[PDB]
Amino acid sequence: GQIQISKHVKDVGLPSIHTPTKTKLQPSVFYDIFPGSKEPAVLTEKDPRLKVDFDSALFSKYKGNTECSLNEHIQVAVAHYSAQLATLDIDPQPIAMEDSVFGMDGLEALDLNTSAGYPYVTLGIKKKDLINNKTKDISKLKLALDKYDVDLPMITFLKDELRKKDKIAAGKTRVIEASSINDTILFRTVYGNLFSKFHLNPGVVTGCAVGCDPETFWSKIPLMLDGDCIMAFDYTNYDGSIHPIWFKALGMVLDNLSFNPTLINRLCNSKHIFKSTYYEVEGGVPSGCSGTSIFNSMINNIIIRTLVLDAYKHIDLDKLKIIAYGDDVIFSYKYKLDMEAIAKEGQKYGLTITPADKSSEFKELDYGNVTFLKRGFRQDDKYKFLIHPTFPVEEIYESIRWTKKPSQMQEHVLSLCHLMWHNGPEIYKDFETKIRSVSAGRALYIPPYELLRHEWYEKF
RNA sequence: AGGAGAUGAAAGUCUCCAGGUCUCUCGUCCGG
RNA sequence: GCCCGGACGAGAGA
Repeated sequence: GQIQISKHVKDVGLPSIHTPTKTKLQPSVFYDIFPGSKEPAVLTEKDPRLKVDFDSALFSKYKGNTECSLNEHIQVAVAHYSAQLATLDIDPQPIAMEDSVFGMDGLEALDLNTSAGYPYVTLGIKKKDLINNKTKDISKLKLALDKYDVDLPMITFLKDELRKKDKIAAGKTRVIEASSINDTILFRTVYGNLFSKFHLNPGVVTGCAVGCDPETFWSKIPLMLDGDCIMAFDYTNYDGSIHPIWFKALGMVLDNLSFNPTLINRLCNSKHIFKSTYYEVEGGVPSGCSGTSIFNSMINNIIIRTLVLDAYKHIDLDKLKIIAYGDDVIFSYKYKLDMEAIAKEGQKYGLTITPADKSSEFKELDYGNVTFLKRGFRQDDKYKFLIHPTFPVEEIYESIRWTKKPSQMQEHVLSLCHLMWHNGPEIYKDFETKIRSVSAGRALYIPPYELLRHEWYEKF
């Protein structure tokens, strides 16, 4: 995250971009029944709740880059992770346009419901206008691709979500980086085969959790991290604190898999437009690009290997087991390591690592206090080899208070019941009861705790 | 400001639209 | 009924 250049769009022959300002979120019929502090993020400087300058708060996350270079440990990390991935036997060959657009085994189709990016967003062109899902006609898309070529600027948008109260006045809204459909397709065509293999193989070989079902995967994890010390921690602004050298690393891994290692320099050194400002950034993974999840994850796997090599002199990398989902990571070693000491080593690279789940200091962890993807671990009372993914009840209460689709609070409630019941019968009982304390809740179908339970057992 | 539409003979007026890459899960529907 | 395939929505997570 180093801003290199910053210009007015007109002085580069670029349009301004309409940036949305209204939230889709609104209070649900349960707004008053459950406790919660969260509210929609700030989307404009004219938000009354805002107690600071919005732009200065938005772009404050771009600091600079620490002075570091590659080194032998990073090169060892690359060598080791590269060796792992090769065992998967990934085809480095490109994929056909048809697969880039409509998907293939382990690659979803393009999202026809989201923006097409620059320049279509300034010309009233939607993805659906370029792609006819029902006839698979892509004549219009082919025409656009030729017309505007590639490496178009990503467009900065504000993410419309609930945030904690303390992110509202502070104006700490998360930003999104919109990839042009031209570029998404391009990255898919080159890297599709890699993305797919990752999607189809969550676990300790990909070093990646993307593509897992927590309800069934949670029982595999203690088998995959067979180790003695199990550990986890937190990144302060992971994506923007990625130094260009991790990108050189990622490239080296890609190269060892016989993929193209240069396209990703469009992520390291990226073009963006925010409203009427054109800018370019050196460093940081532009969350919103093609492959954010995979590339962020692959990178984490290098970092963690490097950090451990830095902190400990005689390590067995084969017994350092890692699973990552972007910035989120859980890992193990065969003996006990000092999380505190490892986190320290990230500092010289520009990484800020903190005790997992907002502790004040680093404490030991086991499958009792550790979490991944917001979920905890706890064994079934009947089958001790089956592990529940626990979910924070506070977040369930915050979630139910808001809705983006009033006419389907039923679907909403069902999604939460499937999260909640893993926490146990009596909390689930209480949840049901609170729901039915009002008329709207009693109108709703709610799955019985035992129905949920047995359905869970049948998946094993 | 751009796009789409409504209105008007026109001049004009009016209304709507815009928000990433993904994973899993649930609901509904059509299928083999 | 199970398995998979599509479509339309939603919720959570990164």
